[PDB]
Amino acid sequence: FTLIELMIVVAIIGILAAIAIPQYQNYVARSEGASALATINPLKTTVEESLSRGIAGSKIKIGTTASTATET
Amino acid sequence: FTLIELMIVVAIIGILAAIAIPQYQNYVARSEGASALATINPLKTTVEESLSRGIAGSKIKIGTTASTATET
Repeated sequence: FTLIELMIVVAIIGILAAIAIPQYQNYVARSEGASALATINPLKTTVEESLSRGIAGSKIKIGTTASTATET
Repeated sequence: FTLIELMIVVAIIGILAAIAIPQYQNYVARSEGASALATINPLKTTVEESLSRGIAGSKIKIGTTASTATET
């Protein structure tokens, strides 16, 4: 081993240790909103169906408790 | 390529892989019944016509075998 190789390696290390990094927060901030609406939009179909069929409001809830001929 | 971009992509993939899916069986179950009755209701007109014209029952059948002055 010599000093030339070691110095060249040290210089190349510092050279590589200079890559810039741009922002990456707005991407996730927008992806979260693009998914929230896509997930909570389809409920309007069920709401309109329940309001136009015959049953009144209030009884319309969320979860997984089966269904019947009165509550949705 | 760096690790920041890859990790952000992996995180956005998992974020997108979270959209909920509501039920979609009652819609078809109701559409089938809404079509069955709509298809098999009009036969009452022909039944009443055949019973009020003069010909008796029994001879009233279904299919596509033409018609005459006795059978419907």
